[PDB]
Amino acid sequence: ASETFEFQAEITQLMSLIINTVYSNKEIFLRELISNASDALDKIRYKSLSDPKQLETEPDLFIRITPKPEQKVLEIRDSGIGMTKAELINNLGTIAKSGTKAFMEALSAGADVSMIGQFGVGFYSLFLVADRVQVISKSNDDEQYIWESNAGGSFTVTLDEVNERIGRGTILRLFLKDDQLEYLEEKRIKEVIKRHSEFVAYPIQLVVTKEVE
Amino acid sequence: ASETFEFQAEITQLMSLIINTVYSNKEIFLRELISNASDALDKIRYKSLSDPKQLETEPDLFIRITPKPEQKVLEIRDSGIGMTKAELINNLGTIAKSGTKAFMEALSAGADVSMIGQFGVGFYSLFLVADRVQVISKSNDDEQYIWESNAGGSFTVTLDEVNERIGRGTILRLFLKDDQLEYLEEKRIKEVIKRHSEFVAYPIQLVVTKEVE
Ligand SMILES: C=CCNC1=C2C[C@@H](C)C[C@H](OC)[C@H](O)[C@H](C)/C=C(\C)[C@@H](OC(N)=O)[C@@H](OC)/C=C/C=C(/C)C(=O)NC(=C(C)C1=O)C2=O
Ligand SMILES: C=CCNC1=C2C[C@@H](C)C[C@H](OC)[C@H](O)[C@H](C)/C=C(\C)[C@@H](OC(N)=O)[C@@H](OC)/C=C/C=C(/C)C(=O)NC(=C(C)C1=O)C2=O
Ligand SMILES: [Cl-]
Ligand SMILES: [Cl-]
Repeated sequence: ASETFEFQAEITQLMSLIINTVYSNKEIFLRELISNASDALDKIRYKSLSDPKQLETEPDLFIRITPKPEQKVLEIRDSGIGMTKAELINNLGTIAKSGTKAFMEALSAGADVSMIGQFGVGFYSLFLVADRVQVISKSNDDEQYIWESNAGGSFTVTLDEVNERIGRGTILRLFLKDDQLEYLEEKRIKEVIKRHSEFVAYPIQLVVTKEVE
Repeated sequence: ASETFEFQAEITQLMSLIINTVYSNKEIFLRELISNASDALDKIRYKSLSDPKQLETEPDLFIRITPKPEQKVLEIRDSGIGMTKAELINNLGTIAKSGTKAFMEALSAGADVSMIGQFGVGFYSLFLVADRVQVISKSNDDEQYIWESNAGGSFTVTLDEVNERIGRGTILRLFLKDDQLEYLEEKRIKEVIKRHSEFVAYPIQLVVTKEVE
């Protein structure tokens, strides 16, 4: 059973701006997702300074990107802290975010969309490039859940009986728009990582499917 | 809940021979799995000659190999016909197989283990290289199930709430033995495919994880 939740009204309004935007530097979505992944990795590592047990659900600390061209999907996985059900509900849409209005007011004054991570709302940049997202997450303190949104006014949260087990962490599953299929390509991906994600403390893995010739 | 089933006695005896064998040409396990994958692909394609609907759960016809080095696992996936629960139970261990005794009698006369596919029992060759297998399968006619064995006298079958959805087909998940970790390596894999699987009608995909430098 899927519980449904309403987005706070300014978040809806923010996704609607970003979804319907001509902006020409959309690659920054990947800088934001990598940077969030790194934040989550920092938190599990930090937590484990005084609780080493927390690392054992998933000893390896990594960021992994998996294009799925046949489904038009790009997945960004991390083994960071993960989010519980209550965390997905509170933090991904139901409660007002501090920088949402301020970011939109800056945008309409001329600010580059790039500044979105500085306003602390950079997760919503994934709608530049995607018209649907699943956030699949496994916190040490809860079962695996799927949060899903298509940028309308509500999102669902659902106990995960459908995807592979994460030992610990999060998978951002993006349903790319038809004009944004360039982020399915290996060359394009490495290039965006080189430009925007030079200083990442964690290995960044790219999963590539080759045909044997 | 996992139902448990008993292997027919000669199948147990066959796995026990293969598990405990010095034989020096174990790579043939991959020839057998690829060839089984191709058999399953033939059957779905054939079925769909008079029922094109059957293809739509998974339009693409492929064999995909995914080493998972960190788990010491090798997965062989196909989008073939898949097997229902009853098929996994009947065909993977509970009923006597025609070539089981005859293959063992040949083995003890001097036959190469390679002849195993000729006796129609080549699936059990995966125990040359693995001490545990999951067969995860999705037939158009049933839900996704996991069959599991560790070469003892019984196996389990379990409704799958734990792995990614197959649209249609089968994943052979092999828990490699510590001395057989060479089949985790890309170079080794392509080499075994070149030698034994030259004439396969279907694309063979290798999934490779690279670190971005
Ligand atoms: C205020 C600083 C504290 N951290 C941050 C917060 C506030 C809280 C949400 C923190 C979270 O609370 C449970 C968690 O601690 C984890 C670690 C979540 C992640 C960082 C993210 O994913 C993973 N797991 O890869 C991400 O969703 C996938 C979250 C997106 C959230 C919003 C909306 C966002 O756009 N930007 C935010 C960033 C960037 C933050 O760093 C942000 O809001
Ligand atoms: C007698 C000729 C008919 N086909 C074969 C049979 C008899 C039946 C089992 C057929 C099956 O019935 C439901 C199915 O029709 C599908 C197609 C199953 C696959 C071919 C296999 O996997 C996929 N899906 O990749 C494989 O398990 C993973 C099966 C292993 C079975 C045994 C034990 C074996 O060692 N060798 C066999 C081979 C090779 C056969 O071709 C075999 O026994
Ligand atoms: Cl806030
Ligand atoms: Cl038979």
